[PDB]
This record gives sequence, structure tokens and C-alpha cells, in this order.
Amino acid sequence: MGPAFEFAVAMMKRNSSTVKTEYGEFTMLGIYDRWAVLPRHAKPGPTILMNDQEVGVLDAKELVDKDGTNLELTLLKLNRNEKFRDIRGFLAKEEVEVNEAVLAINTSKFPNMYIPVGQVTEYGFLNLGGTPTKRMLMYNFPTRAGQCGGVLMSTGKVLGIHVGGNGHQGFSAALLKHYFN
Amino acid sequence: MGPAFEFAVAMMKRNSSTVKTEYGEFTMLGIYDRWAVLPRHAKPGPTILMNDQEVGVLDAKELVDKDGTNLELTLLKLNRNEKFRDIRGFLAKEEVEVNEAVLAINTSKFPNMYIPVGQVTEYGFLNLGGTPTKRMLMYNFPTRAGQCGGVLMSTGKVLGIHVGGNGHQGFSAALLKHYFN
Ligand SMILES: *[C@@H](CC(=O)OCC)[C@H](C[C@H]1CCNC1=O)NC(=O)OC(C)(C)C
Ligand SMILES: *[C@@H](CC(=O)OCC)[C@H](C[C@H]1CCNC1=O)NC(=O)OC(C)(C)C
Repeated sequence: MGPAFEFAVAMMKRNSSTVKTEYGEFTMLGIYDRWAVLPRHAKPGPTILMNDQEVGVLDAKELVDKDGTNLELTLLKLNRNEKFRDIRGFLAKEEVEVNEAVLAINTSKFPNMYIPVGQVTEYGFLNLGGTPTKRMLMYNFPTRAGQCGGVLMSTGKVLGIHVGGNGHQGFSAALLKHYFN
Repeated sequence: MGPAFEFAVAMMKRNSSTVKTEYGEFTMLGIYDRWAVLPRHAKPGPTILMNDQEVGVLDAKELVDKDGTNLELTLLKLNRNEKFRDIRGFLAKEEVEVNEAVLAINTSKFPNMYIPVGQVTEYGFLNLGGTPTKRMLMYNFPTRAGQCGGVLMSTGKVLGIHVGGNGHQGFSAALLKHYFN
């Protein structure tokens, strides 16, 4: 997992930030340009705090599969001038599976923390607190609140954004290339 | 840091447990035999919870330097029959310094989480919340409550037990070979 931790730390350091909305505090991954992603339930309003600074949200796309099913991700274009390193070549065309994965969190509650969640298996369909959601990854880990938005990774790969959990299972929304231009 | 994460995960998995006292919930490192260590302020009573199970505390040694100065560590002999893998060869004779270190936490609040704290420099003397304490290591990291007992590590080395913090600095009590037989 060392290589995965090493890739995780460098990714987080480069593309991640702590975001506060009216719905809580989240890890946020900058993707390319001024587009970043949050778990849908961050329900970002018209303005956000990004590393303690009021940032304007130009546009917000709450993603759904072609059948309308919830995928649980919001894309936000950010009213700022600095551009996010482009990490789209780190995102796959389809649900990545893996045996050693790392979940990276970066808030006031979990500042730069990393969790070896181990095995990540495409889970696909899940009733995400009453909401049928697709394209889920699952790992066995006693996840906790405060962790949403967490970035799921292995060496070389950004698998997904952490969205859900119960007890000893967490779930990430798979972060796929085509959601981005 | 990968090698350090890898050593950290394996150490934690082998020698660590979550401990509850009347003073809170702590990470605990089993050293050899049935002796483990906690930060002093865990002030363990006559019985402890160890991974949710009532365990009897045979003996408790709150360590001090020869001049009585606080070192901030309690050693506890545990009323159980299973023996802790002996990790004393992982503990140094003196305050280890390093450039890439990892702090491993393992409670209900931070279950199996790892933090790359980076540079660890012998700090020695610190006024640890009104208590002059010696043999401290320091790292720059925005540490948070719930983290005490955390195990501080690099590849091949167990440096210390996390005891203190303010804002962007945490402090570990150096975990030295001779505290143990
Ligand atoms: C992640 C959201 C969160 O952590 O709140 C602020 C960052 C929640 C899932 C955690 C609960 C148990 N395991 C977890 O990782 N999800 C959440 O609060 O919302 C729904 C949509 C109900 C999952
Ligand atoms: C560590 C103890 C703790 O986390 O409580 C339950 C596990 C506290 C130090 C944290 C505060 C800011 N940074 C930290 O890591 N220390 C503590 O509570 O006690 C004294 C002795 C005052 C440090």
C-alpha cells in the first residue's frame, strides 16, 4: 500500500481542499480547470468556503445515469482564477476495482488523514439512504461521518469520491473520465 | 513515506488496540508480554476496556526521568493470557529524529487512520499544559483531540506515543528501549 499512500499524499497535496457548505465540511477534489467535485449531499449553495475563503459557485451539475438514477456527485465550476492541475488522466472510463486502496480525507475534523480500506469492488446498485444509486464502489471499513468527499485512490488511480457508509462498509461514487469535458 | 505507511499498517495491525478508560478512548501499543503503554493522561484505573472487553490492570508505572520530571507515559501490565508480539527491537535507546514520519491512530473516532506528519525533531523540554515534561518529539501537524496514544513511526522504527498538541504542532513521548525490562 506504500505506493498508494505515496500517490495519495501527493494527490491530496496537489488537488484537494477543505470545503464548507451549509450542509457541513467536506473534502473537495479539483479535477481540471476550475471544476471540482463534491458528494451530492454537500448540496452546495450559490457560495462556498474553500480553505476558509468565500468562493463563488458558477455552475453545479448533480450527476445522473441516463435512466435518471442518482450517481451522487455534484460538479461545481468555481469563481476563482487559479486553475486546478488536470488529473483527468488519473480518472478511469469505468468503475475501477482493486485489492489495496487508500481513502484520503482533508477537513478540520480529519486533517490530512489516510485510511487503508483494502479491497474495493464495484458494487453498482445501492439504496443510498432511501435513494437508489448506481456506480458505487465498496470497501470494508468502519467509516465515520465527517469523511464524505474523501478521495478514494490506489497507485496511479483516482477511483472515486466517498459518499456513503454503514458500520464496516463505506461507499464511493466512481469518478469517471467522461463526466469531464 | 510509503515504506513508513507499510511498516505503520503492519505494526498497528499486529500490536495496537483501542482502549477506553474513565478519561477517554485511546490508542494502545502492546510492547512485549502483557505490558503495554498509554499516554499518562489516560490515567488508567484498576480496570480497562480493550477492544470492548473488560481487562484487569495488574500494575501501572507512570514514568519520570531521574530528576522526577514528567515523561508522560504509563506502563500497564495486563490481566490477560495472550502475549504481545515483542517489539522492543523496534524501540530506540534514545530520541529518534526523522524527516518522514507517520502517526497511526486506532479508536472509534479515528479507526485505523494514518497521518503523514513529516519532520520529527527531538524537542525535549515542553511545558505540557502546566507540566514540565522532557524527552518530547515534535512534528508540524494540526493535531486534534481523540489522537492521544497515537503511535509515531518511520520505516523500521517506533519513535513514540502521541501525548500533546496545539494547533499545528503535535508532541510524542519518545518510546525508549530501557523503559522495558
Ligand atoms: C458521509 C457524509 C458525511 O460524512 O458528512 C459530512 C462530511 C456520510 C456517510 C458516513 C456515515 C457512516 N459512514 C460514512 O462514511 N453520508 C451521509 O451523511 O449522507 C447519506 C446520503 C445519508 C449517506
Ligand atoms: C491528546 C489527548 C486526547 O486526544 O484525548 C483523548 C484521546 C491531547 C492533545 C491534543 C489536543 C491538541 N492536539 C492534540 O493532539 N492532550 C490532552 O488532552 O491532554 C494534555 C495533557 C493537556 C495534552
